[PDB]
Amino acid sequence: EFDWQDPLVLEEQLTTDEILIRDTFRTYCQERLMPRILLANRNEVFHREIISEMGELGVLGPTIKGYGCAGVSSVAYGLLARELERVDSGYRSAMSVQSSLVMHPIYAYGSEEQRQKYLPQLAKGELLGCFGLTEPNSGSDPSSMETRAHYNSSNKSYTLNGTKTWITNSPMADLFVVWARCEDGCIRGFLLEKGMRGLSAPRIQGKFSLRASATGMIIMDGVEVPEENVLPGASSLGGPFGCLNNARYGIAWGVLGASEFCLHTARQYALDRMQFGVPLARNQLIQKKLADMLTEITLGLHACLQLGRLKDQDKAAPEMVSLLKRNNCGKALDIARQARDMLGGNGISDEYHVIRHAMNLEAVNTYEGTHDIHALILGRAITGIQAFTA
Ligand SMILES: CC(C)(COP(=O)(O)OP(=O)(O)OC[C@H]1O[C@@H](n2cnc3c(N)ncnc32)[C@H](O)[C@@H]1OP(=O)(O)O)[C@@H](O)C(=O)NCCC(=O)NCCSC(=O)CSCC(=O)O
Ligand SMILES: Cc1cc2nc3c(=O)[nH]c(=O)nc-3n(C[C@H](O)[C@H](O)[C@H](O)COP(=O)(O)OP(=O)(O)OC[C@H]3O[C@@H](n4cnc5c(N)ncnc54)[C@H](O)[C@@H]3O)c2cc1C
Repeated sequence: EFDWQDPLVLEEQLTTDEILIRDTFRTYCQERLMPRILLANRNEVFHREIISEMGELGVLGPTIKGYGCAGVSSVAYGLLARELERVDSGYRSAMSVQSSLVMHPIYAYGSEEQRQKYLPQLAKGELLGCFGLTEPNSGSDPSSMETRAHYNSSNKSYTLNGTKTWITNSPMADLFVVWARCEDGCIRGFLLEKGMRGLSAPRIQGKFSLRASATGMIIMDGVEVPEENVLPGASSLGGPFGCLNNARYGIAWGVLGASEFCLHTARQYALDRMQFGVPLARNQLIQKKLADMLTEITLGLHACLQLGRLKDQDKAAPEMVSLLKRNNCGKALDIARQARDMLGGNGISDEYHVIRHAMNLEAVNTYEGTHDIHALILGRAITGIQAFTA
């Protein structure tokens, strides 16, 4: 008995579909992504095909019913992310934006005209989208964003002016989901397309985290958005925050895939590498580290499963997601760091991958709410007292 690869038997907790969905995607991730990550990460190269590839597999926007989507469970969504991050966080990051930050909002806040126009193409990966909320001056405080949208009564359009930075996929994006403060204090979502005059999405350089992922800006020089490109179901931060909750859930699951890759690598290395006439795995210090990695991964996995089930029941709450995203991200960051240390000198070579995961999880622990921000959200939901500001 006892399989360190699933010590608490999560396998018998998944339906046959979820399992088939996972292993199918896993064969792809290992066949089509794993062999390209080394150089993709080393030379910051994100192959656009990837999206097309994932789209035609139906892993894009999988919980959406109809519109060309898979219409699967939240758990299945988690399993998918996990398999992707097991390869690289960048990839998963591109897949999470597409699914939870582009399609979801279109589907839930958009009109039927937009749902029809965009959903099918995204689901197929024929349209790479991006989510623009963050601005050079607005990170943890999206309510201070400066991008403004001016309503033009004559043609019922909006003229957006602002700058979104640190936007995943913006550089090679076709569709843009920008959030801007309107002249009445409310904030609505605006669908922008590549080509619109006044719209540039330059790529950010010098990244030492999520390098295989294209990141850039969304500079809007008085871009005019038609009446039909405004998101009908928007009003204040609630809109992007609802999409965030979906994305954070995918991340909570994703980082577990990363932690697992590092455990496996460190464990295997601990077995093959010989020092002092024995494998490193014979040493107590080495064994305790393996014990901690497996311990946390396990705690996170089963917690994520329970959140999957609650999500599909619609009993899932926002602060639940904060708790796991925050937990899993920090815990995964440490696991990657330990594995790096456990491989000694070789650990600092991207050819041993652990370093790539340690660098990647640095960013993941920051976006979608920093570790401390999720501390304050949880803290506020516990005490009933706000402590973000003074
Ligand atoms: C929430 C906040 C901004 C705190 O600000 P606050 O003003 O005090 O928040 P708050 O007190 O919440 O007041 C503001 C408004 O937000 C509402 N709200 C909160 N959670 C919601 C949810 N789940 N669904 C719908 N609405 C929600 C809230 O009730 C109110 O709206 P309304 O009722 O309509 O009046 C902060 O805790 C936070 O979330 N900071 C994080 C910044 C952030 O959102 N970063 C993510 C950007 S995207 C990204 O990083 C993608 S990375 C790519 C990848 O996947 O790899
Ligand atoms: C690779 C990558 C991809 C990204 N992709 C996207 C994307 O597609 N879309 C998007 O909208 N955003 C995206 N982001 C941005 C990310 O969501 C934000 O960076 C993050 O939410 C806030 O960080 P910031 O850079 O503004 O830092 P800041 O908000 O300036 O925060 C900095 C530090 O201060 C702390 N802090 C902040 N406020 C408080 C407070 N009140 N009390 C106590 N401590 C506080 C935090 O712990 C954090 O460590 C991306 C970022 C990276 C690194």
